[PDB]
Amino acid sequence: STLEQTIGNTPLVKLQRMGPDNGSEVWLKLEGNNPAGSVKDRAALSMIVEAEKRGEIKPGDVLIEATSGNTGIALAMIAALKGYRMKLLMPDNMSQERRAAMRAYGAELILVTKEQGMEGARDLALEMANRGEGKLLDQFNNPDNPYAHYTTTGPEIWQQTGGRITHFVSSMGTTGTITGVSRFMREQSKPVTIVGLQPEEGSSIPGIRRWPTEYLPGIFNASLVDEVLDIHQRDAENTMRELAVREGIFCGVSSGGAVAGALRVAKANPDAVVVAIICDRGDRYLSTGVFG
Amino acid sequence: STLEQTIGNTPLVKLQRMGPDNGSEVWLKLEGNNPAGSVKDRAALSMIVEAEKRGEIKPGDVLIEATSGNTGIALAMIAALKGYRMKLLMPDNMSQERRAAMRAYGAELILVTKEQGMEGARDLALEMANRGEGKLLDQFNNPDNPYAHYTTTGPEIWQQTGGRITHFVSSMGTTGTITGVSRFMREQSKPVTIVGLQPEEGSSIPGIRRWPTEYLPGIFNASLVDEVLDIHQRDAENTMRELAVREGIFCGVSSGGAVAGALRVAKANPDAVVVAIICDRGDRYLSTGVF
Ligand SMILES: *Cc1c(COP(=O)(O)O)cnc(C)c1O
Ligand SMILES: *Cc1c(COP(=O)(O)O)cnc(C)c1O
Repeated sequence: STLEQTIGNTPLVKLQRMGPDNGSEVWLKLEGNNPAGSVKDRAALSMIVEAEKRGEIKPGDVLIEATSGNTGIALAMIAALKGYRMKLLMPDNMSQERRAAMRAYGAELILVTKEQGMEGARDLALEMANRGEGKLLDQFNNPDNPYAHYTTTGPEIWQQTGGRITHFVSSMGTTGTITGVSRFMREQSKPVTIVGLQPEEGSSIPGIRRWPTEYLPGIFNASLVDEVLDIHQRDAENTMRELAVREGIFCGVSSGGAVAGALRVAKANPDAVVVAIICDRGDRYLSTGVFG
Repeated sequence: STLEQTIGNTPLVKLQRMGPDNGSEVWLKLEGNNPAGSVKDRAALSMIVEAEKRGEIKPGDVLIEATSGNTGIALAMIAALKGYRMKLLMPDNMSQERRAAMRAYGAELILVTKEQGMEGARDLALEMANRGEGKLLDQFNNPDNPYAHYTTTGPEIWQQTGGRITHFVSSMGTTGTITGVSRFMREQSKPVTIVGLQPEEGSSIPGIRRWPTEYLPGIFNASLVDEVLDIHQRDAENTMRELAVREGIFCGVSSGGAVAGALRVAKANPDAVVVAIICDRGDRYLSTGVF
């Protein structure tokens, strides 16, 4: 008990109804149990704590990041908790719902133009960190992001399955989760297939993105992901709805996708123990209408 | 784990910046850690599990309840989880955000008329049940509601504080939480002051209400609460906002009220160890603009 100690050690919960019934088990790592409601609390904690250890920041300082989803909420929370001033940059095209989740933790929101977009904010955010007016977290290139999953998430999944896990499935955003977990799994003796997932070409899945072969985050090791699968937006959205109704698991669209991918992996592997990451709870998705 | 095994054993976290600094401590029991995001998951599990123990219901059957908040979410979740078909009753006064939460777990919503409102929903709901149409849950009179807090919530708080708790503060809705934690606290060697909070005269705070001394839930025993302090709606709202900003605790309005109450108690009692229930996360409150 200190909000920090409530980060991680999330439940791992078996699917009881969905999926093939061919010997294969599919377990869900409920990252929505994190204080601020997503897997991001892990990387936000790690990045900040490790920066503190390196003398880079002290409670009074300002932190900076370009983002507007779970990362923003996570950082804003950790900032509120440890006493930092968060500054989050994003395009001026957001629901008052997303903005309010970040604002509630006291984070200052710097809007950018619809036209400089997400790419603009990463650039502006970089400019400010030169200037000395705050520490940039740089979630796509900061080793401490995947170090959080190497250190905690992976060991937890390994401990919670007694080493029986055979496949791991993660929807890829920054890729910290899959990188960090794969890294850990490679250190074990028995093998573990690592399956990443991204949206189909046309698809839009709020946590994640289709990465072109050059723009890849600097954290990513392509050799740590055994296999990459595409997820149609519609299958992720259906699987998400289904999860709530048939399993009691109320999660976001990426998580729907992760279970969809995990199910495809189970259909193709009889005695598998697949572990999928459920990134967040469904709560912050309700106003977008994707339930219905 | 199984989803029902993630109900309870919620964190208990100490206030670091807020509060008086006179030697007192305030600890927050984070009921938002429950799977469906509120303290209501505990009572929902209990009412359904004990109904199962008594053979009144069975995974195919249909459950009924008149509610429009956290209880509905909790029940719909347990129903989706265990195999039941929830039917939930309420006025057509409630927004899409509230309905959507319950509808998502696959619960049917019987909408009812603004007039014959909350009390009418309670009514219509009633006498679908002695038919065999479905098992009514009746969270206001069902002893299994406080039984959940008697066996889990209280014991957890006792264990988590190492017996050091002096005050327990709880915002009263069904009162299941305060009455269940009280029964447990009263069974213990040292005295623990039990502090119920209710909203002030004109104030409205989502999951709670001012109970007139004759409509009190049947589970409520006035002798188990040592004092009842009133909470102004503005103070609950300010404290809720302050918790997110100053502590990183993101919770609802009743939870803000809980903390405001617990701060009052700590201000006045120099070495108190107060625990306050944080009923839920702030997430479902965002679209009301209260943040
Ligand atoms: C961050 C995020 C992910 C992916 O996590 P990474 O560790 O960044 O790969 C997936 N879904 C949602 C909703 C997220 O916010
Ligand atoms: C149920 C509830 C309460 C009160 O808990 P009881 O055990 O019913 O007294 C307080 N706040 C909120 C938001 C609730 O849903």
